Amino acid sequence: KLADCSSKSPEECEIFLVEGDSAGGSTKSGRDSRTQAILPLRGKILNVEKARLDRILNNNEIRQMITAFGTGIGGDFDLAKARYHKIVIMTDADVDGAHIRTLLLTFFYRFMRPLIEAGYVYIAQPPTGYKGLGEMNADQLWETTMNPEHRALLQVKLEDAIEADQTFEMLMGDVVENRRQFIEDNAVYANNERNITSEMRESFLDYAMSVIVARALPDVRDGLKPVHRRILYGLNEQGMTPDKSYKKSARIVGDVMGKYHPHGDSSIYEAMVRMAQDFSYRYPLVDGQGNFGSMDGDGAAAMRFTEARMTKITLELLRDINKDTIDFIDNYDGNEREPSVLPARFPNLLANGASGIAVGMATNIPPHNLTELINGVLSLSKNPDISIAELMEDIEGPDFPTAGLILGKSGIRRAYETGRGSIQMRSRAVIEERGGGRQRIVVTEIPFQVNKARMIEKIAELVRDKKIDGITDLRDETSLRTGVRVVIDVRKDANASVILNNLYKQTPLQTSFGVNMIALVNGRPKLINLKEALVHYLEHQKTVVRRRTQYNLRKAKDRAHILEGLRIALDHIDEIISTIRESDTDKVAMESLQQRFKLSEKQAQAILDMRLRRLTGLERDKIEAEYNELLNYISELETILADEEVLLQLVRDELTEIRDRFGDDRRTEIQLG
Amino acid sequence: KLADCSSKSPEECEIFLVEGDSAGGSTKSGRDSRTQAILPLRGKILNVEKARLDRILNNNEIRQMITAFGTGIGGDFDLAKARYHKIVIMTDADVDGAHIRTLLLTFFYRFMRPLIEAGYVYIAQPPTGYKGLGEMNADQLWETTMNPEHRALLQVKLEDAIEADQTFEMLMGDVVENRRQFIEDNAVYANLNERNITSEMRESFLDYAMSVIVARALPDVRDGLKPVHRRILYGLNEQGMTPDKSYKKSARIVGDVMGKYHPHGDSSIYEAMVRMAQDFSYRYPLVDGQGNFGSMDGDGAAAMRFTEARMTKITLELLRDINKDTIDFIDNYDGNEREPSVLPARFPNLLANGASGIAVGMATNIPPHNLTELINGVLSLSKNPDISIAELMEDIEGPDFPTAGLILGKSGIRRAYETGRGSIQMRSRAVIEERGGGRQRIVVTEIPFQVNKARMIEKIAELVRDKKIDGITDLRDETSLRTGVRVVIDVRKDANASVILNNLYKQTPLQTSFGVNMIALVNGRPKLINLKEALVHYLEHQKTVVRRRTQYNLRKAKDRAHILEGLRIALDHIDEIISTIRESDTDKVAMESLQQRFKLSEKQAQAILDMRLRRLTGLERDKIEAEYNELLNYISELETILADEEVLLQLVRDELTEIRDRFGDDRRTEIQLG
DNA sequence: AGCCGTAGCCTACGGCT
DNA sequence: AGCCGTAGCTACGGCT
Ligand SMILES: NC[C@H](NC(=O)c1cc(-c2c[nH]c3ncccc23)cs1)c1ccccc1
Ligand SMILES: NC[C@H](NC(=O)c1cc(-c2c[nH]c3ncccc23)cs1)c1ccccc1
Ligand SMILES: NC[C@H](NC(=O)c1cc(-c2c[nH]c3ncccc23)cs1)c1ccccc1
Ligand SMILES: [Cl-]
Ligand SMILES: [Mn+2]
Ligand SMILES: [Mn+2]
Repeated sequence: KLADCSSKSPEECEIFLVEGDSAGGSTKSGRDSRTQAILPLRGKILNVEKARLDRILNNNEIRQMITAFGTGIGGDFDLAKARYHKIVIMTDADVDGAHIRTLLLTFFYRFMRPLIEAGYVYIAQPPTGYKGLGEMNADQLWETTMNPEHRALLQVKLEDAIEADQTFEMLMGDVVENRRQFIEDNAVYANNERNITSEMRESFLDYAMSVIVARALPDVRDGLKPVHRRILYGLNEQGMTPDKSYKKSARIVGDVMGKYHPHGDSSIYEAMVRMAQDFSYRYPLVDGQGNFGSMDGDGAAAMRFTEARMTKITLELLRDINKDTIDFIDNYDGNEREPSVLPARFPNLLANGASGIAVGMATNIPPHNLTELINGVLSLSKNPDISIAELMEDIEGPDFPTAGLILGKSGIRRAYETGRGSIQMRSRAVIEERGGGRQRIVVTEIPFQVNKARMIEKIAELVRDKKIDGITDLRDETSLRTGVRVVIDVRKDANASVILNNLYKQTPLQTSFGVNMIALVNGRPKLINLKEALVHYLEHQKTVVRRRTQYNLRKAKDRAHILEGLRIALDHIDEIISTIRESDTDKVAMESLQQRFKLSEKQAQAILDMRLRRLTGLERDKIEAEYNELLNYISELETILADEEVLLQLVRDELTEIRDRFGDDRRTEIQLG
Repeated sequence: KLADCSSKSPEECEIFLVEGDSAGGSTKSGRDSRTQAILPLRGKILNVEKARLDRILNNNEIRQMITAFGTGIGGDFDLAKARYHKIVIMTDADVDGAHIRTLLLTFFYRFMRPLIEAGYVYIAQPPTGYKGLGEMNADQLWETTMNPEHRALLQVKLEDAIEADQTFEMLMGDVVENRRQFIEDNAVYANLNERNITSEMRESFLDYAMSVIVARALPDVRDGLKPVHRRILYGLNEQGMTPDKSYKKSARIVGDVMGKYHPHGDSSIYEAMVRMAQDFSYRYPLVDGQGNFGSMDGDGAAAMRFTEARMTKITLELLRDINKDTIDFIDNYDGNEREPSVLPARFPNLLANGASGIAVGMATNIPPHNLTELINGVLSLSKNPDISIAELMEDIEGPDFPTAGLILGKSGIRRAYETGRGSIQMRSRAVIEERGGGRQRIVVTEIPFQVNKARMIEKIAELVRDKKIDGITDLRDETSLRTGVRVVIDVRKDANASVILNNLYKQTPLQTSFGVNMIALVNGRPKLINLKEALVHYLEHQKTVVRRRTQYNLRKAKDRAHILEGLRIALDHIDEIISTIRESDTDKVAMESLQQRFKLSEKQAQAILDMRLRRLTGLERDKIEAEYNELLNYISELETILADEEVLLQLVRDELTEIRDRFGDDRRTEIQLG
C-alpha cells in the first residue's frame, strides 16, 4: 500500500502515515512525490502494549511500517538504516484520530525508541474543526498540512523515559482500573516540539472521554447511545411514522450520517438493523422490510436493498418532543439541532437493555418485561422509600426477547441490589421418550445473544472430537411456524439426561449474563442498582410532563390572548374594517387598531391576518366555543403545575396507558429462587 | 462460495444459481438445507460465446459451477456424475437478471448440453415487479420461489438443435451487426412448465438489449443525457441543490436519487455524478463538487460519504422552466414518484459536453464542443432551414475538448459532421526548449481528451526502459494547480528533440484518435445523426419547450387576472361585500350569495372569502390594481407569441443568445490546418 | 480464546491510429 | 492491446 518517493536520500525524505484509504489516495495525489511517501492505515491499528509478540510481528500494518522504515525493531534496530528522516503521523483532528495517534506512538516507543530519540517522529497539524482528512481535496492537504513552506509539524520529544514508561503502561496496558482513575481524575480537562508523555495523556483522555460520554454508554433517562438516539430522531424528522410507507435504509442512514452522526455508514446501519431484530430487542424500535439478519449471525442485506420506519412503541420515545420537554443542542457542525435526550415515555433503558464496551469501563444491562417495569415505577411513585426486595415483587428479573430460563434468583438479586451479578441463562430443552428405548432432546429456546448456528457447530465439534458420547444426529429444524427447534438424537445405549447436562456445561446451551449496569447519569457514567435506575427514569418523566404542561400553558394563554382580540374585532367589525380601510399602510392600521380598541400588537396583527370568511355566523360561535374550551384547559394545566401530587398522578395515568397498550407476557421463565 | 446441502442423493438435490451476494445470503438462510444448495454469482458472468477456451477455463465462476455440478465439460462430460438433478437459474425479474439468464444458458448449451437435454436445467419464477431478489427476506424467497410445494419452475427444453445453435451464435457471438438487426426487427415486442430454450434466449436478450439502448447507455438528442445523469440533475433540482445554497453530502444526494428514480448500484450513480463535476471530463461541468473528486491520473473520487456537491450555474439552464409544463413527466420505476422524460435543456448539451456510451448492437462517441460556436450554429440554422453542414462549420469549427490540445486537420472533423462518423487526431501541445548549455527538452502542457496522464507518462518510461526510444534523460510530471499540466522530457545532448517528439506521438498516447460515432436517441429510437440533424432536433426541442412554457404562463396569467377581477369588484363594493358575508350563516351560503349578487365565479367568491383584512389598506388596494394592469400587458405579450410562429422563433433566438452571452467562452482546442 | 457492539473487484457491451 | 462508462484487520472491558 506504500506509495514511495523517487528520491533515495533519507535525509530529505519523509513518509506520512495517513489515517484512512480516502485520505491515503488524496495525499498520494497532493504530495511532493520527489521527497514524500505515503503509507495509508486502514483505521485503528494493533495496540502492542496489550499484544503478544507473535501477533505484533505477524500484523500486516506493523510489517508494512517496519519494511517501509528499514530500521528493524527492538534490538536489531539500526537508526542509520532509516529510509526517511521524518516519520509524520497524520490523522483526523478528532478523537479517533487522536486514538490512532496514541496507538502509533505506543508502537514506536516499545519497538523503535531510538527513532523518537533521534527526532525523526513527527505529528502533522491538519486544519482543526469537524472536517476530517478524507473530506479534503489533494491541494488542500498539500497547502495546509504537507507543504514545508506552510505546514506546522510537531516533533515528538522524549524528556523522561521513566515517566514515559509509566504513562504508556497506564494508558495502553492491561490494567483497566488505573486507566479508569486517570480518566475520572482528568475528565474536566477533556475535549514546534511535543513532549511524548503530554501528547499521550492528552490524546488518550480526549478519546476515552468521548467514548464514555458520546459513543458506547447509554443515557439513564432514555436508554440510548448517541447513534441510536440520532437514528430514532432522524426517523421522526423524516416523518417515518408507522402509518407511512417504508423508506430505503440508505436514505435514512445517509440523512442521519450527514445531519447528526459523522461516522461510517456501517456503524449507523448495523445499529439500526439491531433495533429491528426481534431476537435482539425485547421491544423493537425499528420496523424493517427486507433481509435484516437472523439468529444464526447472518447480517442484514446491504442498506440499498432494505427499507424501514418506526415501530409504534418508538412513537412513545419521541412523544412530546416538540413541546419543550427536552433540551436540544447544536449538531456536530452547527448546521442542525439534535435532542440531548428523548422524552422516553416508557422505561427504555431497562426494557431493551444495553451492551457497550467503553474505555475504563463497560456496560451490560439485560432487557426486562415492560408490564413489570411500569408496575415497578408505579410502586416507586407511591413509595420513595421502597426497597429493592419489594421492587422485585413487580420486577421478577430479566425478560429476554429469546425467552428461555433463568436459574435461581440469587444472581438476579445480586445484580439488582448492587448493579453487578451473574445470571445463568439456560435453553429450554425437553427429553422426548421414543420407541425402541430411543430418546431425543428438543431445544425450542436458546439464551440471549447466542448465535444458534454457532452453538450447533460447537455441539458438532464435541461429537466429532469424541468429547461427548451418545449423539446420533443433530438437526436445526427452526421454522417460521415453529420457532427455534434444534433436535439432538440419542443412541439407545446412552442416557439423554447425562448428555443434556453435559451440553449445558460445555456449550452455549447454557450461558451466563454478566450484569454490569453502567449508564450516563447527568452526563457521567455511574454503576447503578435497579432502584437507582427507576428513580432517575421517574424523575425524567416528572420533568418531561412538567415541562410539557408549562409549554401547553404558554401556548394556551397566547391563543386565548389572540382569541380575545378576535372576539372584540368581530363584535365591532364595521369599526374595525373602517379603521383598516382609512389606513394607508400596515403600520398605520396596526397603530390605529391598538390605540382605538386597546388591543395588543399581537392582537392587532391577528386581526389584520383574519380572512373575510371569519365574518360568517358560525365562525363567531366557533371562536367563542374555542375560547371557552381554552379557558377550561388553562385552568386544568394550572392545577397540574400547582400540585405536585396532581402532576405525579398524571405521570402514573400516562405510564398506565402505555402499559395497557404495549405491555406483554413474560417470556423468560425464572426457575427456583 | 457454494453452500452445499446435507443430502448426497443427487436425484433429490437441487442447486440454485442466485444473482447477487445479498440474495445469495438470504437464499442460504431460507432454503431447505437438506436438499437445496446455493451458488451465488457476483453479477454478470463471462459470455462463453465470445471468450476463447483459456479464458473460460480460467474464470473463477465458471470453475465453481463446474466443480459444484461434478459432470465435467465436453467431451469429457458425464451426466451420471451430476451432483444435482435440478440446476435452477434464480435471477432478478428485471432486464439485468434476464441478461444473466442468457449468459448462464449460453454456458450450459455450449459446455453442458446433455444437462439441458436431460431436463435438469430450470428457471426460477420469483415474484415479478420492481423489487429484486436482494430486497426480499429469507422466508419470502422460500415461500415464493424455493419451496417445492408452492413454487413454479420453468424446465428448460431444447426443441431444435440447429435453431438453437444459430440463436446462441447470433445473440451472444462476436458479429455485432446481426445482433443489432435482430434488436431492430423485434424492438416492438420488447419489455411488454416447459420453456423452449430458443424462445427464452430471444425474449430475454431482446428485453436486455432494448433496455440498454433506450434506458441506459445512449443519450437523448434533445438534452444530451442518459437516464442516470438526468435523474442526478433532476434530484439535485428537487432537493433544492442550487448554486446559491450550501453543499450537500454526496451520500445523501445519491441515496435520494437511488431510492426515488434510479434503482441501481450507488457506485453507478456516484461515479456518474463525479464525472459531471470534473473540468477535465465535462467541457461545461454540470455538478459543483467539494472534496476529492478525482484527477487526470485516473484517481477516483473519495468515497461519497466524504464528498459534497451541488449544481453549477449552467445546470440551472438545463432545468429552467421544468415546472412550467414544458416537458412530459412519467411515472418512476415503482409508481411512487414522477420523473422527467427529458429536461428543457436551454443550451445544446449533447454537443456541448459530448457523450460516450457502449450499448448493445451499437455504441456512441460524440465529442464536446464550444458553446459559443454551437449557439451561433443554432442561430444560423434558425434563419436558414436549408443551411448545409459546410456552412454550419463556419460557426462550429470542430470539437472543443475541456483539455484543450490540438486537432490535426479538418478532414476527420468534416467527415464526422457530414455523416456522423469520422476519425479525429488529437495531439498534445508540446514545445522544445533550451535548458543550457547545448541541452534541450520537451515540455507538454496539454494532453488529449480522455488520456490518463500518469498512464501516458508510464508508457514513455516503459519505452525508455526498454530502449525503444533512444534520447531521453529524464521524465518528470510537474503538473500543478498553478501551472496546469506540465510534463517535462529531458533530452540527451546532441540528440534530436524533434525526432523524439514525433516518435512519442506515434508510440504513446501523446497523440491519440477520437473515433466519432454520433448515435443518440431520436423519438426514443437510436439513430446515427450528422451535425445538422443534431442541431435540428435540438432547435425543435427548444421551440416546443418555449411554446409549452408560453401556453402554461398564459393559462396561469388568465387564472390570476380572473381572480384579480373578482378582488377588484369586491374592493369597489366592499360595503356590500362585507354585509353579504356577515349576513351569511355558513361559508357555503356566503359563497352562493357572493356569486348570485355580484356575478362572481366560484373561484372569485372563494378568493374574496380568503382575502385577509390587511388587503384593505390603501397600499394593498393599489397593489391589486397594479398587478392586474401589468398582468393584462403580459397576457397580450404571451398571446402574440402563440399567434405567430415567427414571434415564437425570435424569442427562442433571444433566449439562446442570452445564454451564449452569459456562459459562452473561448475555444480551447486549436484546430491546426493540415 | 473468543464473543458482544460502535468506531476506524470479476464481468457485458462496441469500437478502434 | 486495452481502454472508455453505466450496469451486475483493528480498540475497548469483562466474562467464560
Ligand atoms: N463512580 C464514578 C466513576 N466515574 C468514572 O470513572 C468516570 C467519570 C467520568 C466523567 C465524565 N464526565 C465527567 N465530568 C466530570 C467528572 C467526571 C466525569 C469519566 S470516567 C465510575 C463510573 C463507572 C464505574 C466505576 C466508577
Ligand atoms: N367584544 C364585546 C364588545 N366590546 C368590545 O369588543 C370592545 C369595543 C371597544 C371599543 C373601543 N372603542 C370603540 N369604538 C367603536 C367600537 C368599539 C370600540 C373596546 S372593547 C361589546 C360591546 C358592547 C356590547 C356588546 C359587546
Ligand atoms: N433505424 C436505424 C437503426 N435502428 C436500430 O438499430 C434500432 C432501433 C431500435 C428501436 C428502439 N425502439 C424502437 N421502436 C420501434 C422500432 C425500432 C426501435 C432498437 S435498435 C440503427 C440505429 C443506429 C445505428 C445503426 C442502426
Ligand atoms: Cl361596480
Ligand atoms: Mn475522523
Ligand atoms: Mn436487479
